[PDB]
Amino acid sequence: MTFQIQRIYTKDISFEAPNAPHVFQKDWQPEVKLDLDTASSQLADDVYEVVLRVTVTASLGEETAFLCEVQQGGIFSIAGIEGTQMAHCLGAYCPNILFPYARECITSMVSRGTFPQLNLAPVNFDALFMNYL
Amino acid sequence: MTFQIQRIYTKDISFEAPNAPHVFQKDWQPEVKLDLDTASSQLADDVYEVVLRVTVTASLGEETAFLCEVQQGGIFSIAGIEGTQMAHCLGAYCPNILFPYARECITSMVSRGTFPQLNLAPVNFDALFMNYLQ
Amino acid sequence: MTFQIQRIYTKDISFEAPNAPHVFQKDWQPEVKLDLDTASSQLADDVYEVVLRVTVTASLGEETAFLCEVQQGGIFSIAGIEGTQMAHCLGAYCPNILFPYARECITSMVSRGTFPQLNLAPVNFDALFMNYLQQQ
Amino acid sequence: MTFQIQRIYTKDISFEAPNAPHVFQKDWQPEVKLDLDTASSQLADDVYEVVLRVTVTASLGEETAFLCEVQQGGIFSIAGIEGTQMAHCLGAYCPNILFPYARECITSMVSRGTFPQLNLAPVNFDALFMNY
Repeated sequence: MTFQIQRIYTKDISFEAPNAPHVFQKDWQPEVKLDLDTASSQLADDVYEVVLRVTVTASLGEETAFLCEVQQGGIFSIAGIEGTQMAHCLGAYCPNILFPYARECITSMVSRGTFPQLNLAPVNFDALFMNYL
Repeated sequence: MTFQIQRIYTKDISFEAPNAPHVFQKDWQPEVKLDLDTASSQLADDVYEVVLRVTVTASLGEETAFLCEVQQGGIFSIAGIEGTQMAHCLGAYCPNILFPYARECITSMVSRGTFPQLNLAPVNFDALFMNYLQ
Repeated sequence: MTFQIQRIYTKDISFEAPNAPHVFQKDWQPEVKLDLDTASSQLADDVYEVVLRVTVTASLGEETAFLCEVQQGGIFSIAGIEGTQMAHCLGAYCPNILFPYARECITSMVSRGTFPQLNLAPVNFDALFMNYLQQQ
Repeated sequence: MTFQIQRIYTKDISFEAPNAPHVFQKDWQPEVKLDLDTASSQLADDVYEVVLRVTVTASLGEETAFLCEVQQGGIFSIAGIEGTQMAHCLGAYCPNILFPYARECITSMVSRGTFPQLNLAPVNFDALFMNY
């Protein structure tokens, strides 16, 4: 086969601390909720675009601490592979490459908002793909 | 008198690259529009919040390259002054303290989008305050 | 068998652009040389640390553009595996898990250096290990 | 004065956590030491490079938790001022512009090393300039 990463970029970034000023009085580890989405598309022949969307909802007590979302995209060149092997390349292999980027983006945004450190636990995309089927 | 930065933080951040995949093919001939907005607030006696909103729009003709908005806030302990003095501090001095941080947040977002570097030009807040002041 | 990632962290990060800013006068794609190095060590029973060292040497023309090095470590819980299989999980499986984070780290520092984007190409550690074995 | 930011970039970044593994299970009571240094130089007519070096040391006694250093550069077009005015622009105004990027850079490195959040307090480059 043939695989080549052509570009990696953030298509969309969002961070919100609606109750920010006053919710700071609540100093502790906020309950976090993570959500993932992966969608691809063919930009040209053997040139695809995979997008990884990661949403993190956090709350302190009974109120929102912050909401953060990121859509991390990448352009890849895939050849030789096809059928199921391809579905797995774009649905698990590429998102796995992009996860570190989205993860860091979220960590950076959370840090900018002056909230407690937030490190997304590693995700097994291979396992997640096995549930998509 | 007493000035004290108690906290610097981004209340909101938004970056959008609608035609992301393809807009990278277009030649880099952007029109960058900048919009600034300021708002203060008393949170407690002598404790004020100042929020600087910086909005950046970049277009390649009629096709938007990316939109960046950032609400850079800060909590300040101010005391000993009032009237126009305090008004100047919250409308010019404080936002001037916040701009450098909003600048870096925007550069970082733009760089994450994988667009050419963008470093906002300094802003004369003392001049914008005067225009309003009279 | 049991396998859980307990932590991912950077033990050492290094970025250097010795010829900056004059070297920025060369606005084209840098040639990139990549070097990998791995290692591990047991911390307890069924607990191991694996460290992946990625070194990137880039140059524009006949002069250095930048040097970037990263030591990406991780602590893993591994049980139910032994002998040759454990050595491969440590010298290949784990390094392969750490590479994604090392790439993102390198991309980020290269971007902070304001050089063209660098996204390291995937690496087949299985091949790199088998080649390592037939050399001892 | 004719001021214009031409480019901002890190010339050097270094992060080290020698006893990384073990140090993670130690009682978090570090002695954070910060050190700021600033230098400048002319590149061409009215074009200057300003470099802000930030050094952070985190120790639990003699047990170093991590050492982080960043050299944050910036190329600036400056014309119209000179003497004390130009001197202040290079030693405080420009560094003030670079501090957010050096601060963020340190924050990220420390976060990447999975150590507790480290947010450098604001710096009054105008006050430091007075001393000099």
